[PDB]
Amino acid sequence: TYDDFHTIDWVREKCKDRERHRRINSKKKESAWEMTKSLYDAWSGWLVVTLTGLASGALAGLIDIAADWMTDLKEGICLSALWYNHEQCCWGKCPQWKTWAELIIGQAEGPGSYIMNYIMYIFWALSFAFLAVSLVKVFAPYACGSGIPEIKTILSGFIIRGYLGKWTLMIKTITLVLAVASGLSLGKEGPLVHVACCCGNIFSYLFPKYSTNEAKKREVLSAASAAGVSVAFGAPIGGVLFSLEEVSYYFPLKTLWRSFFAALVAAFVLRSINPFGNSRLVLFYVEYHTPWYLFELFPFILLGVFGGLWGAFFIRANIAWCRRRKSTKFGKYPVLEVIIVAAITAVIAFPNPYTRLNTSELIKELFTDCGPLESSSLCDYRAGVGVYSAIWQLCLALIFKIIMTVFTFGIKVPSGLFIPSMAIGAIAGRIVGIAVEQLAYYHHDWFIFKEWDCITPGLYAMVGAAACLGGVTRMTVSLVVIVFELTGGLEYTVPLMAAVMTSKWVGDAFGREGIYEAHIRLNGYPFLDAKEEFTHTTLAADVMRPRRSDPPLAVLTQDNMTVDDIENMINETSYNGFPVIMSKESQRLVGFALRRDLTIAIESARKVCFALKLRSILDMSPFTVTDHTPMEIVVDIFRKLGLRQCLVTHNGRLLGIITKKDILRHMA
Amino acid sequence: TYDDFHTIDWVREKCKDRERHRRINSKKKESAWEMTKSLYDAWSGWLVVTLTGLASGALAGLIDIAADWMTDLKEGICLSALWYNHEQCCWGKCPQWKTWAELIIGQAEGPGSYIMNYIMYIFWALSFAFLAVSLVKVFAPYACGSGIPEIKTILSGFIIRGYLGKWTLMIKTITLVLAVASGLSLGKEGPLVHVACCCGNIFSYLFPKYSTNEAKKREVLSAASAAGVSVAFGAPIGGVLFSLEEVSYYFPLKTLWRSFFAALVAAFVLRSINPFGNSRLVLFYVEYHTPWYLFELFPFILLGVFGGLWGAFFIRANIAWCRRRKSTKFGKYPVLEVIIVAAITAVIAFPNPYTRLNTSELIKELFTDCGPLESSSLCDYRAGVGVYSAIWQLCLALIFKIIMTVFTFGIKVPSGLFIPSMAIGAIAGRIVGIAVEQLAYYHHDWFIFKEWDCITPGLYAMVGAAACLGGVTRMTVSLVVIVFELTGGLEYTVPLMAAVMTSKWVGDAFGREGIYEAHIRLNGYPFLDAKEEFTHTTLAADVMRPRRSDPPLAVLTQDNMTVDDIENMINETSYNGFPVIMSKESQRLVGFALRRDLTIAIESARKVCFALKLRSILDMSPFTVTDHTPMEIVVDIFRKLGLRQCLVTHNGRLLGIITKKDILRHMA
Ligand SMILES: Nc1ncnc2c1ncn2[C@@H]1O[C@H](COP(=O)(O)OP(=O)(O)OP(=O)(O)O)[C@@H](O)[C@H]1O
Ligand SMILES: Nc1ncnc2c1ncn2[C@@H]1O[C@H](COP(=O)(O)OP(=O)(O)OP(=O)(O)O)[C@@H](O)[C@H]1O
Repeated sequence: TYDDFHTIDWVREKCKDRERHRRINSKKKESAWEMTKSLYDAWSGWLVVTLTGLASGALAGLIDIAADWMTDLKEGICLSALWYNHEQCCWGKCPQWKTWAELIIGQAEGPGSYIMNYIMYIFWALSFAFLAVSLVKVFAPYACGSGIPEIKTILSGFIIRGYLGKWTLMIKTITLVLAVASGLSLGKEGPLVHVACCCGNIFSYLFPKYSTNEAKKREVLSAASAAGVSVAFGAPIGGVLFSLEEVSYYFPLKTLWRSFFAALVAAFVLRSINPFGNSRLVLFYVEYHTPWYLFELFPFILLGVFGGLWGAFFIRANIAWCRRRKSTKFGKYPVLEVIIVAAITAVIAFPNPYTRLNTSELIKELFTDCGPLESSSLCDYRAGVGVYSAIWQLCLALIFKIIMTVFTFGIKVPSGLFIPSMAIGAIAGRIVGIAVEQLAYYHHDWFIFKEWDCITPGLYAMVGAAACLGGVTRMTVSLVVIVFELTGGLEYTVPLMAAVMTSKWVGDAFGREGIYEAHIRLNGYPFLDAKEEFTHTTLAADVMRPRRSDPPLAVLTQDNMTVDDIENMINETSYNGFPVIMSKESQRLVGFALRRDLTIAIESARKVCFALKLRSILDMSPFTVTDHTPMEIVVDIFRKLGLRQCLVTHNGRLLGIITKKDILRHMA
Repeated sequence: TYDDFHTIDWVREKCKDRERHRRINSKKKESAWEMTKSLYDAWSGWLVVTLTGLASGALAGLIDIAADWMTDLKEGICLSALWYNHEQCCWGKCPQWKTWAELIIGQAEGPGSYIMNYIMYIFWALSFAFLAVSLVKVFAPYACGSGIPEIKTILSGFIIRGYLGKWTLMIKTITLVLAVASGLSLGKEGPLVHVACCCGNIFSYLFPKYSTNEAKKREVLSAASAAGVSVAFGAPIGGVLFSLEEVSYYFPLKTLWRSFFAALVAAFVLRSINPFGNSRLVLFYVEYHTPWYLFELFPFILLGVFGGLWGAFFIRANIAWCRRRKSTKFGKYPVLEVIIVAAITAVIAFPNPYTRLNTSELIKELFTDCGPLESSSLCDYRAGVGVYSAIWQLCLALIFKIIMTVFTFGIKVPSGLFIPSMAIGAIAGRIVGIAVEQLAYYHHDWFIFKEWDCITPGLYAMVGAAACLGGVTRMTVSLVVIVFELTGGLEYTVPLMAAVMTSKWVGDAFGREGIYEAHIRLNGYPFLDAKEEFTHTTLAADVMRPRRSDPPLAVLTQDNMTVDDIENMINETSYNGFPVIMSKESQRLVGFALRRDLTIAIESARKVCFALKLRSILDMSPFTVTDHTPMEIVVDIFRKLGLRQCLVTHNGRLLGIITKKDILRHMA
């Protein structure tokens, strides 16, 4: 096994899995019942991903229901059935629903009612934020943040012991509902990836092939991330591609098939479980089957620019804020900071209706194209002063969400960035769509409008959402698939692709890192990035760190050592492994002895010749590299193979050692 | 560079690319114009993929137009404008169109007219098949087959010198139009991947960063395969995922973005260029926005079974036929075999209207749901004898396509398998859909129909197409994305996922290889597979082949050798590389000397000390592995890193060499 905060050596896990397969095949021939058991062991992967999908579907549904209920609880309660949210009672004047101004002051409208509603909205936002931050701080500090930056590192081979446990799962679910209902600039769509990975890790223990294997566990977590995205956006294929591109790290075509199955199971559960018949794939779905004209692809591209100019700004601003908190008085007061952020968000969001709306419903509104019956300020046409006032409201919502999400992403409560960035993009896209429609029917004499309503601002809102989401995240295929799986509009894919590449390029013009890589670099997690390349001209001899300043390379001789000597080496040295060599002078790589395996073997024996025997645990095949090998090659070895150590050699004479951590330290 | 039919060592190419980048950066600081040139060199990749997308769009459009024209030429000609196909003149009784019975016999209907149409259809099928096979045999033998099995090997690092040249491109385009119009059981959708790769390879030469680099060329070919799929199915994301899953081999997240851009460019070209306003994304598009009920997912799964039972049968039957041809008299007569196949297909396909229809229009018909105005035999409702007769016709078409595609895939003309397998699946799905609809409105009293027309056979045809396509190809995410990008129905995704997984599982029950892998094993191409694992328990010492029966390991000493000695080694030995060592006794790995580089350097010098100097070409960093390393590890090294040789060592004493070909020979 592995110690806390320690990396996973992928090759050793793969080898162990191979011996397990060999032993299972040996037991298989024993009896027909053993053949059935071997078949069950084979199905284990499908069963674990199936359970993960069912759990992710159930938990996403429960979180949606609870979050909607407690979000609407900020404006009032239902008298008929208290367990119904605003919409659930509207269709179930709206006499049933009663606001807090109605319950306390007794009069629905008037300055008194507005002030009472303002005060009660702020109070409930503070209460939900307080409960979320307090529960996270007390019972599970790992439940804060979206969590994707850390599952990226966990799928890279890193280990965070309690990160995907039961306590983190429970507290993240509860505190995510609370934070969503608190009115903070965040969403649960991102955090459902963490919740799905929690379910996957929890269910891995039910199976032996995945309980004791960290590589199989990583594969199950990749499938679980796919399921989490699938259930968050109703985007099975989009979730598969998100796990392909964002979170998971290796894909030997088996993780792809099992992510396919896990996303399928999650999507099927989400379809079967429709407690109130909400056909909307998620609360911010909007159907689309209208066509678009080539000229429209010009403004779409510009939306990408905004996204690239927002993402780029966000990664430059939020990452600068989170540093200050981490290195100032602010970082000493999690609860107080969440309280102040929630209070300010409530105070400055209650006035403007768009900011008052919970972000998912705001994105639903911005995506939905105007209908003749609708007369909301968003689709309020004579045009006249009303349209300009609506555009001004949308601009204010844009500015407010930008500023607040900058200050609100990293706070210590479950906080997503898919929905705030998506809403910023949708506000941008809707403003642009309204502007283009005004231009269209005011200047219809121009050839572009003369030859080809003519334009749907909902499509522009979709494209702006994709633009900002790709600018901040830097996701291309997963993001587009997620967007048209979310919205169902598989007729606007080319516009989405144009916006997403434009946003990614404009974002990369200011720095190639996304928000999930910048909250890995900022947190100093040990993540070896594939995008980054060892541009430095260096040799493996430099990076390897048995340096002249360092002590002698800790090693073990094959037969000279005694039990007491190796036990002393275990206790007095923190190293997790030792190169087992022929002799202190021969320095011939005989194998690699793991500190945990050595300790366990010695303890079991008490409760030395590597040729107390210790050949059972000896790693006869340690990966080696020439001392003159260029370092970039070693970086590629580590990245493609996912090794933990590579024992450099010099003309066959053991020269030292390199570890993933050594490369990561050097690359800083 | 590399010799014909020789593999690509990915690490050496990657390193060379690094030195090219370093030199470009050095030149960059020279002047601002050099900064502009460096920026152009960076854009080179986007420009090459853009050109590839434009070319693929243009060529796919031209091939569609020409193939439709020549296919309809089998039934007659248009008098108004001879350059119009049947449909182009129907909307442009249909007096304009005149069949060959009309032109020759002068009678539209009657036994004489029917016999004359029979004879002329057969004659034109023979003529087109003859021209296709003859042109391929004479001018470009590489234009035969779908070609995907070979681009799979080319993207793996193999080299086939003329395979993606200009002659292969031209002849494949022409002979693909001819084969499509010949009425053979095939399609052009698959071969457009080969055509797109041809365009990508052709355009790579316009850029130096991609002309002289085989790894960059492979990346451009991955993007080109994405573009080819995108333009073949109108499925840009589907093409990106097809290149992810089927053809291309490595994805350092840059090939993903450039495949994204190439698919975007191809899709945009296909959208812009609509010469006759055919909104159908391809001639066999069908819109879908209706819902499906959970019970319908039961028959869908069964369709997958059929697909898995067809794919499985096909890989068992066709691969058995192609072997016989390759090892019997049949393989000596390409032209005669194509003639006989075309004649039999025409003779047995003219009677049944569904087989008479070109497969793309047949799939369009099977996908299209019945409309009240339509009264075709496919949607001929009173029900009565007509429905049973239509089902019988569909069964006959199913049997005929199965049998013929088995005998018709491998013949020496451009032959795809996406469309024949898709049509078999669509016939199966339509038969099942009609059966289920009859069951639905005859037995409406059952609770499944009582609670929830009620069923669309077009959706069942979609699902059956996906079932058979995944059974034969064994593609999961790419196939589903292609299907709902092709049809636009991003509301039936879960049924497609379920049918595709069922088909893949049932197919794997009879053998895990698809059709593009069984035509690599059958052709004996040097393809190292990720799905396959070295289940054999063996050590690298066994696989390495400087065996006791083999001669001494050809090696070079660093300084002792003279120019004449190394030239003699070059001429008398066919090896492409030599381990350069310290001495014939020291056997210390100093580096690796490539035969081509050695020959070129010696020739240039005439027109030795590796410490005529030859340190410029010496590979100071040859990948090495311990002689006791398990062979599974070495296989993983080769597969993940894509090396060509791994110089095994024994306690630092050079022990031998292993090559990709050595591993492939052993795995046989
Ligand atoms: N057996 C060893 N002999 C000498 N130096 C070693 C040995 N093992 C590791 N080192 C050095 O110690 C540092 C890393 O030691 P260690 O193996 O404990 O890894 P780590 O970076 O703490 O990570 P992990 O927790 O994954 O093991 C690096 O400087 C490495 O060069
Ligand atoms: N320098 C060498 N000394 C001894 N045996 C060698 C040497 N190079 C290759 N071999 C052996 O010769 C066979 C392969 O030789 P070679 O290097 O020509 O490769 P190949 O399989 O023909 O492929 P490629 O065309 O890609 O080089 C294998 O048996 C390999 O063990």
